[PDB]
Amino acid sequence: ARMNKTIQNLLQHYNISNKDRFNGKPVFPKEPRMETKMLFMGGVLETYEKLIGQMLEQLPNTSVRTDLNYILKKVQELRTNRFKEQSKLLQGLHDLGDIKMNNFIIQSKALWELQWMYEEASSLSNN
Amino acid sequence: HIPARMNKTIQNLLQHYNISNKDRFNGKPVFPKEPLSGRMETKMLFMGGVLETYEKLIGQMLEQLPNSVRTDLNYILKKVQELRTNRFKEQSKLLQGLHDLGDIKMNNFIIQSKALWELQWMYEEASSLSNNTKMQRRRRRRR
Repeated sequence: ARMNKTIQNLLQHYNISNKDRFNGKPVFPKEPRMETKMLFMGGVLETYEKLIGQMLEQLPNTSVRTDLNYILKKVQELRTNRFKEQSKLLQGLHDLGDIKMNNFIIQSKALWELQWMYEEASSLSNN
Repeated sequence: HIPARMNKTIQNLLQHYNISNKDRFNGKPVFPKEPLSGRMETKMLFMGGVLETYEKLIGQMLEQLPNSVRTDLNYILKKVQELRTNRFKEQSKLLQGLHDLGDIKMNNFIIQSKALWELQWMYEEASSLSNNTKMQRRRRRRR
């Protein structure tokens, strides 16, 4: 309930018009098995950590801050206590997005790893 | 266990894509095998991610070509696309969600307010979900 009261306050500061609200992309995709929903929401809490950290950074000089640190703490607590497995997987998934596509050595290393990787992928299906 | 043609085609490719055994086995593989433990859901998801990564890769390997390497690449691209599509539809869907969350413009003010407009709903949903007495019972197992 401090949560919800702190959020309404922040909304006073992070005020946008309806024209901006509805025009453009919706921020999130739609919530999609239980393990599937947990992981997605682990994605979501992680996003909020990231998001609120930029908000703090964008505050002047560097109560609003007091408010932001509260929701940051709360989001962090939930992720740390109840989303540990999901977070280890999400990191794996982010790590794949960092591989250097243009690098010749990596291309050739990946190429060599393809055989095992395609064996494994194939067998996971006809199980 | 894989097609002969896949194996053979990969070997032919490794001729053009030639590197020292030192640089190849420097203790840093491209793709970890570590996330192929735990549940079937986790393995399928991670594997779906690897197949998506390879499709990107092979793409670039085709761009960085000038002017039978090209057909060997195109063949290897096709077999990966086909496996993804035919066995990893559910996983690709989720992954597109996760990739999308990853891409959000977090330093933009409009985005911050829209995201903030959903925090309560999203926190509540996160919390509610994260004890259904199978998720709570599963989290107890690993302690």
